[PDB]
Amino acid sequence: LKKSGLCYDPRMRFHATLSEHPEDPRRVLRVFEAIKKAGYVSNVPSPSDVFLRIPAREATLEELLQVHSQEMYDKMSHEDLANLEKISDSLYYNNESAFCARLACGSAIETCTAVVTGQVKNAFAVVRPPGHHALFNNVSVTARSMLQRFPDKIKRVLIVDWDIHHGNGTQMAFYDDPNVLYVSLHRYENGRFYPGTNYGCAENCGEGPGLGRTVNIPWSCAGMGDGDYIYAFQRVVMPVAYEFDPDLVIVSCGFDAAAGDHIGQFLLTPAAYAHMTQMLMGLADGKVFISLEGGYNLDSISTSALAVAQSLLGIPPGRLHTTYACPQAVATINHVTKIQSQYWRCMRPKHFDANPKDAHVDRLHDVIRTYQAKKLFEDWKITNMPILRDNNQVLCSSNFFQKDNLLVIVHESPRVLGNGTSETNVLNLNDSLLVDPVSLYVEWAMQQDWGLIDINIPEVDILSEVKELCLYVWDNYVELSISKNIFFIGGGKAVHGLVNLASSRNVSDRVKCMVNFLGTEPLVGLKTASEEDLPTWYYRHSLVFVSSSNECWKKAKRAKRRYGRLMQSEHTETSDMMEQHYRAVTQYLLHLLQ
Amino acid sequence: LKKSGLCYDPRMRFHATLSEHPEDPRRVLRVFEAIKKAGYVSNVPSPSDVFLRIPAREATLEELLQVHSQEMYDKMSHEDLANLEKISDSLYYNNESAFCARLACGSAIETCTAVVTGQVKNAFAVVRPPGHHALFNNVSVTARSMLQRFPDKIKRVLIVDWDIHHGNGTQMAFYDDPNVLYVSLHRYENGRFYPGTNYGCAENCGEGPGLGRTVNIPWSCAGMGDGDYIYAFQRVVMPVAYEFDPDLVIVSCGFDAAAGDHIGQFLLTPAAYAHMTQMLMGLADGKVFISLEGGYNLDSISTSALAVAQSLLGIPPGRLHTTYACPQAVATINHVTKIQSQYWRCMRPKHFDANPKDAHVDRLHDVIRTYQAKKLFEDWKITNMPILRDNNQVLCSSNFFQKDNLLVIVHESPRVLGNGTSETNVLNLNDSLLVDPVSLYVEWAMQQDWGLIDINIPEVDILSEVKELCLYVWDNYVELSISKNIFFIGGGKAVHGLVNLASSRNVSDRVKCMVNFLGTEPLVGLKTASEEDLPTWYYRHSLVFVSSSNECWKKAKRAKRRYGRLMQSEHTETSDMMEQHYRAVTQYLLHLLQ
Ligand SMILES: [K+]
Ligand SMILES: [K+]
Ligand SMILES: [K+]
Ligand SMILES: [K+]
Ligand SMILES: [Mg+2]
Ligand SMILES: [Mg+2]
Ligand SMILES: [Zn+2]
Ligand SMILES: [Zn+2]
Ligand SMILES: [Zn+2]
Ligand SMILES: [Zn+2]
Repeated sequence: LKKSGLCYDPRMRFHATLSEHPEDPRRVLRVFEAIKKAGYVSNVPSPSDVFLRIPAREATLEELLQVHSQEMYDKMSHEDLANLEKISDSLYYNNESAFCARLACGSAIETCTAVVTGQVKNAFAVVRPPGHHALFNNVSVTARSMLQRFPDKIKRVLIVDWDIHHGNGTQMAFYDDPNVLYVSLHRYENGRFYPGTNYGCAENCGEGPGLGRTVNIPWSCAGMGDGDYIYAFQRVVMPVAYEFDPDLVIVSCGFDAAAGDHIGQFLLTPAAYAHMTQMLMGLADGKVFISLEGGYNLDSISTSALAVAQSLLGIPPGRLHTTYACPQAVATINHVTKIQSQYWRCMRPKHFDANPKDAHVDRLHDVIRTYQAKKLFEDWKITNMPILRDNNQVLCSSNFFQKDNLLVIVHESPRVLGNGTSETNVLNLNDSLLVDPVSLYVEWAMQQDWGLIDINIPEVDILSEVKELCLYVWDNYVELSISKNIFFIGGGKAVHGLVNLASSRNVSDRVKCMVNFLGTEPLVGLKTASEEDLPTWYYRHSLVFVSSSNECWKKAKRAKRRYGRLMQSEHTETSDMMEQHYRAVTQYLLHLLQ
Repeated sequence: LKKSGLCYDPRMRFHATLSEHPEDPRRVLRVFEAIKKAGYVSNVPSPSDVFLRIPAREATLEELLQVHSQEMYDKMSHEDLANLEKISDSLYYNNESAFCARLACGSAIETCTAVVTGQVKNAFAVVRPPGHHALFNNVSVTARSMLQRFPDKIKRVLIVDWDIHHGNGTQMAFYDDPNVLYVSLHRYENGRFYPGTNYGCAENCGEGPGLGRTVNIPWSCAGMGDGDYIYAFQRVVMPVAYEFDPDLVIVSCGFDAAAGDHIGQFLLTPAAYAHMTQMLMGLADGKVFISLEGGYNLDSISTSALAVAQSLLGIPPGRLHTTYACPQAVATINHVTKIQSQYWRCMRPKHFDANPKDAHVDRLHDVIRTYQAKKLFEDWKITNMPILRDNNQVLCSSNFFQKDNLLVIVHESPRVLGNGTSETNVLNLNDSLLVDPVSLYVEWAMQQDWGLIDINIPEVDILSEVKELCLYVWDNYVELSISKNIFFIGGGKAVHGLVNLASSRNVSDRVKCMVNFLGTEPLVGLKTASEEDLPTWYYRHSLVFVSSSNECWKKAKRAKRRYGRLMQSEHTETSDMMEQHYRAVTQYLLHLLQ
């Protein structure tokens, strides 16, 4: 059983000389101390230590010139030639902090070499550069160096970057390179978060030969945690890594996504870093190299770094805080999957696109409503109810205005269940189903010889359009009808239109009941100055079906009449409410007519 | 760093006495020898061995009575009481093979105990019972025993069964138990494969409290391999395991799914077993217990068992043979995901169902075609072309029969791109798109003032209906028309109808060209006795667009005229062929009219 490698050269006394090294020198000190306290390493290196001590190194000028030059060798371009002045000033500049730059760069190469040569199973370099956190960086220099020196063993390198910041430099260094896969999880927020570039967006997958060898997972907000990252690793990172089949894994291992870090504002516990490390160790014959990066909380760095070290040694990881991925996270991973399905066999289903502006392309919203309008005309002579504004959105039965009883149904679009091959988003039209419970009420209303009006609510402010359309239909058609007994059945966001109608018009005379199948819509009530009369009427002339998981249960203290008569439903979806409460509701409205 | 456990008690001399022990005694011998040859264990157990030797044990009568009885204790039922006669005959029956039953059962409990108590990190029991492979079995007895003896540490047990046979007994023993999660990958084939029961189907998820705590992955055929199993582990097994959060992992570790096993006929290499083991070791604080089970090839058992042992010791696993999952496998995992999304947060999207027999439920096939028929009537007065048989399937322009030029388009249903929340199979009707390139030709044909006929092919023998419908339309409408210049445009399986038409009717007179956008449909040609005249005509009056990945390229030797003039297309899908070749094809057909 091979030992793991550990490179550490703090130089605390030398670091006490520096003034005006933004890098905190006690960062590496705290990491080493935590590993030592656990008993994995000693101040005096012993053959009993499970960590093999690897001596730190200074990167030489000739060494670094080879990296920048040999890759150019592997058509010719003068602007692509190695520049001695620039390469030198990065290694030997005026300030004495230059020593740390040389030591950090060289030690990364030396430590990773110990892994590639098989001297150790894996390694952890705890040697930091002087400059700020977030011309090749250490990870890039190391990656390129291994590909060059050991071409018979290393032909593909995987770079996993789980620092909360996107590595612009690392990505750009291999953006055209197909043999180096760069994977990055980072806080993005539409490119607002540091470095504030759009370069780390999900759409950037590489270019030229390196197309499909850059994978970005840009989180859209703060507060991501254990479940979110393990979710991303199980659904994206590990499947892609297995397909890439790397010969070497290098981790840009920052800890500013850890709980306690005030900059990153994420909630990763040490166990998350232990699990991620352990997963990666299944790759590349175990050849994993950890490079210490960012982090702003010494305690978070200490505990998280210990967890990473423990996984390298084969110590079992702890229990995750949670395996629950929040909606923002899964939406991000869905977006990533759609993009990445173009380049990776394991990312499915493949997402095909089309332009609604094209003449031969139509949104299903219009397709479904047109179908309904056609079916209803053939069966009942139901026709379009015109809405003057500055088609088939509103439908009505013939001679609806001459019936004693009138039903007005206000609903969002129907349920359509998409089924087919799970290889793409193309649907099987035989197995895909239109589920239209509203039609049960339409059918029923016609059988009773009631007048009927059917309003289809539009989808993506939006409530403004819903409220106005309900008022329009009321003022222009329902109000001017003969019906003595008017009924309303609402679905979802239709509730906003109906309660606003009851608050804006004198409906108490002719409206006998207002049913509302909320579904996943949060409960809302009347908004009126009428303290007594109106809220009492609404409560006595309504049925508001609520699920056990409605948002009104998170602060369920107020029992107001203006919320209407609340009714319990077993079903969370509006569609299921309408279908299942169909019998009970229809019979209830008939009995109201006596 | 804790050692791993190894229990081994071959008793070769005792086993030489048995005659007429179906279990092959050299099974355990080959496993131990392979581990020893690698240098992980010695004949004379040493403190230097990375495997700690755990002494074998006989299961006692009182011990086993506690298991069967204590679970009954944890309402009352006489038929649920422990029976002393049965429990005894299983441990002490007449034949001397009884000793092996006691030794195997006791050693499993002892070995697993060493893991739970933390004496070892993990363990591998290499002690086998006498009976055939595939009243609690060893895995079940062990699982229940740990839950009973160490209730403060073990409250949830995960059982992973990757023997190719379903463990009917294990499943049935915990089917109502929510604290024991049973996961099984097995060759099923509609319950034809041994044990030949439907008990291992994907739909059986448990019952009572144990509902949602049984997960079956039933492979539908032979030949599953590395990519298929790692696919199943990444998409199903590990996500569910992480959500269950077991305190102990027990592996029913059979090797009859290994390459070389003539019974299982699967292709798992040793690396697949190494990777699966390594993944599971991330769970339950590393508390993993391997129980040796089935396998019919001693060499396959030897190499695969070595791989499992190596993972327990923390040795990096080898490279997989492939990460490619075959269509049968992904279809199985899709099926599993749909079922399991009812009980597990991590299995998404949730699958909702509906009954097309219901009056308010319609298949999208009919919805889309009805929409097309409506849109075309409003725009061009295109109407239904009746098909007498013992609606809107066939559409035609008004006075199509009085035009000099006539276009007949034969097509499968249009492309519909399903988009929305990836939490369910419910579609967002705003983002979901109907993509109908056939309408480009319809529009174009009307602009040219050509006659038009549009035939929609049905979906799921099936080719019989396609061929007959084409002949019907020809004999009844196209044949009897005035058009001197007839054109055919086919899509997908429509090719079968068009080539059959050219072979069954005298089309040489009036038909000027027959276009076919194959897409993913394999190339087919004429089937006629006419050796010269007909195949020559078809070649000179056709355009057959073929993708680079058509099935005709796997044996592409014959260049026949009866296949038609083959044309190259960049696009694999019929829909993309029609849209992209639209300009070139329309202009080509116009030039034919001179
Ligand atoms: K990153
Ligand atoms: K790259
Ligand atoms: K099994
Ligand atoms: K169970
Ligand atoms: Mg359009
Ligand atoms: Mg139906
Ligand atoms: Zn320094
Ligand atoms: Zn950072
Ligand atoms: Zn035996
Ligand atoms: Zn078996």
